[PDB]
Amino acid sequence: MFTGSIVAIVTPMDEKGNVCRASLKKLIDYHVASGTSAIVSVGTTGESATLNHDEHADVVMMTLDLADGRIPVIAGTGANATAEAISLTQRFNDSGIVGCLTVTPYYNRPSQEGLYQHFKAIAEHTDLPQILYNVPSRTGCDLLPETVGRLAKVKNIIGIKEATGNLTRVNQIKELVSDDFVLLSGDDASALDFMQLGGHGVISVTANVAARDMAQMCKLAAEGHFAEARVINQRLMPLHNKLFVEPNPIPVKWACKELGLVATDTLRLPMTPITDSGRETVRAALKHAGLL
Amino acid sequence: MFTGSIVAIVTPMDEKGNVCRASLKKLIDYHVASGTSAIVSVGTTGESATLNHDEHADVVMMTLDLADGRIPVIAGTGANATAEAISLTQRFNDSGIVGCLTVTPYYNRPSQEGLYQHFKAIAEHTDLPQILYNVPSRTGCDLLPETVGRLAKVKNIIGIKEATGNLTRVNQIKELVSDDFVLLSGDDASALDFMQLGGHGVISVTANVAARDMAQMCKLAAEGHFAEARVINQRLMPLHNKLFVEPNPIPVKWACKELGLVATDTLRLPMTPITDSGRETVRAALKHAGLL
Ligand SMILES: NCCCC[C@H](N)C(=O)O
Ligand SMILES: NCCCC[C@H](N)C(=O)O
Ligand SMILES: NCCCC[C@H](N)C(=O)O
Ligand SMILES: [Cl-]
Ligand SMILES: [Cl-]
Ligand SMILES: [K+]
Ligand SMILES: [K+]
Repeated sequence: MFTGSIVAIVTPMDEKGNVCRASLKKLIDYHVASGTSAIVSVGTTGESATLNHDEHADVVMMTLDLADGRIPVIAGTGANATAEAISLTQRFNDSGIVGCLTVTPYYNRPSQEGLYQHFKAIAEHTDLPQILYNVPSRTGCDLLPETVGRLAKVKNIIGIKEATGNLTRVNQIKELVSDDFVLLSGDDASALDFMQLGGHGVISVTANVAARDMAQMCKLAAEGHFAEARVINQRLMPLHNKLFVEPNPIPVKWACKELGLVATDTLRLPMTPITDSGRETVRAALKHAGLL
Repeated sequence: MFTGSIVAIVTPMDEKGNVCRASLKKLIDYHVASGTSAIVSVGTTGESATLNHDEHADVVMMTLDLADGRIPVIAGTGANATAEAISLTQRFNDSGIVGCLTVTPYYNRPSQEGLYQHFKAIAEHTDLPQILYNVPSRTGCDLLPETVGRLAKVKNIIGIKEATGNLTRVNQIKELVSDDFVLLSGDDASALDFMQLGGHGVISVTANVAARDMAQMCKLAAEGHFAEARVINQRLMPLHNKLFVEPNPIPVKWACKELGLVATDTLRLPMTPITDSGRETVRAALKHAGLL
């Protein structure tokens, strides 16, 4: 649903740069097999920026079809224009999607008031649960805990993906929102720490290629078995880091291909192919995790 | 024209958020009469993010039509997807614009090699001059001088809007490009310093409301009369700063309204109306500049 290991799934593409169904089907089966709790479709790692609105909707609907009720699917619906965010969201109303992941507007650097009005308006145009998403390093914008508190009062604003890697945010937000508001890490390297502080899970890039370990680690964390969970975290830490050796999702797409999970590691410009050095780095990280 | 005071023009809107032709005409006539070198149409200050592709093109074409040959128009054509950038550019080929201002992809954080391939691909499918645009605070991405140097070898890549406010970039870039390559400030508050170091002009937010003073300041700077330019700059400095007291273009649209240059200060979400405290700040800066 909205806890545990949630995969920020890649959009696998053929050499032409269009979604590859066979690869998408292989990935989804793998997540179902591995115990992944849910899939985020066409979020950041799914190359949301470079899919047009129709292409974006198609990938989400295809993911939902292929999941075939076996695993929940959350749609990426973020946009930096409120009217676009509303349109994208309306696309998935009454679709089978369990919720939306919606990022703070990027580039235009809205005020906290603007963030409030943006997300409130979006929530008002849907019955679907909304997970806010803060990632200042990508957006130029930082959704502060006070504003998260203000927004958590909206009935269908139910959680946040917190990707700052600033762990003080966990308890700053938790103090301002109801006990059923969900706190999800958006930073693999700090996600276990985030859970140890009271977070409920992670929207993970690492989970694309270590789905079983990620699921197990989040289960252990949820049970309060943090020392056990850390053994797994330490095995995965090189992946947590080196999957960003080059811009995400360049490394994780290559890793998927290397593991036979997808047919090609093709991306859309301005993402470009992994370097030879990046290949060796990511391979060593996979070896360390015992995946290769 | 790619030197001197270039205005990063507002997209004046009515109360419903639709482009106001009468207000835009007034602004263009003001810039013609006040000595502005050129108009950037639908750039960052023009709310590029919240205009759809069709609306974007409409504003550029309206701006050309109204300019009626009296002032050069540069079109904002930036996108975080290389396909979108190319498509936008194709709409404006043979339109009458003199060039394009194209920002580094935002949100997806491409590598330097990605930036290279993005801008090379855009430049390839047009004869129009391209001005690169670097603004890490908005994009999450920093186009480094090394890569600017590489790109400058492409025939129609002819300049950069450098909005870091990091003044070391001026001569780091200058050393790597030909004498013909234009270096334009994208930070009003450091723009005169930027020109004193070798820069050729400024793509200015302040120029929306202080067009004549900006024009004179930049001419004095081009002539090496830095102490003289600095007197003007010091009267404008409150505005250079306070036009960002709330997210651009909120303050500057309000200021335009206050001077009678536009009918309404309306924006599109996620921009929201100026606060009262913001009104007071901006008003005081306008008075300091001798404009009210
Ligand atoms: N995936 C939907 C369309 C994205 C449009 C644009 N590239 C943006 O990032 O906002
Ligand atoms: N102005 C063209 C359409 C823009 C699409 C999207 N809002 C972006 O900022 O990239
Ligand atoms: N108008 C579309 C142009 C094609 C660009 C596309 N991004 C590519 O990789 O080829
Ligand atoms: Cl995501
Ligand atoms: Cl601009
Ligand atoms: K709520
Ligand atoms: K050139």
